[PDB]
Amino acid sequence: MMVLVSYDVSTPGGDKRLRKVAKACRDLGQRVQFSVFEIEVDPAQWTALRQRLCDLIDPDIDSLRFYHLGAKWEARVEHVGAK
Amino acid sequence: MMVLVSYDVSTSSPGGDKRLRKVAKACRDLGQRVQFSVFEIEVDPAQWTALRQRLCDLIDPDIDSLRFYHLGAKWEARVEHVGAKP
Repeated sequence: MMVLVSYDVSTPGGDKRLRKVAKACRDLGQRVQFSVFEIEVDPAQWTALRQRLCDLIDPDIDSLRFYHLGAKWEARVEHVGAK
Repeated sequence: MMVLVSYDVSTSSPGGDKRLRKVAKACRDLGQRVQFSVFEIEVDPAQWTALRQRLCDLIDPDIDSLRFYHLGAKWEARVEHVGAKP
């Protein structure tokens, strides 16, 4: 399943946390913007990755939002600008 | 319909703060700023067409990007928020 992961990381140690989040996502998705990831995971993998993401961020100052994009999500996404 | 707008604005170039401010202002009446640079827009198709044009015009596509996700209805996306709510 496709889960869109949007990471709003604070601007102290934030750069490291974004690096760690990107690394944790590397095998299971694509980093489509600086802090946005299109994650393709089955439910068990998502349980695992989600836990890691929760542990890697600082929930006091960062946030994560997760969106289930559904099937045929590729026809429902438009990119404008730099890649 | 819900459209999720993700704005990746350059930090290495000047005016990014202003461009993000203008994008947020354009999204203010039809949506919610759910993260620093992410907006949930609740729009009919004509409103979306109009807003999309403004957002495209407001960014610098050489150094910024926008991604627009058509979510259908918000409930279909089973959205979860973890962490801070500034």
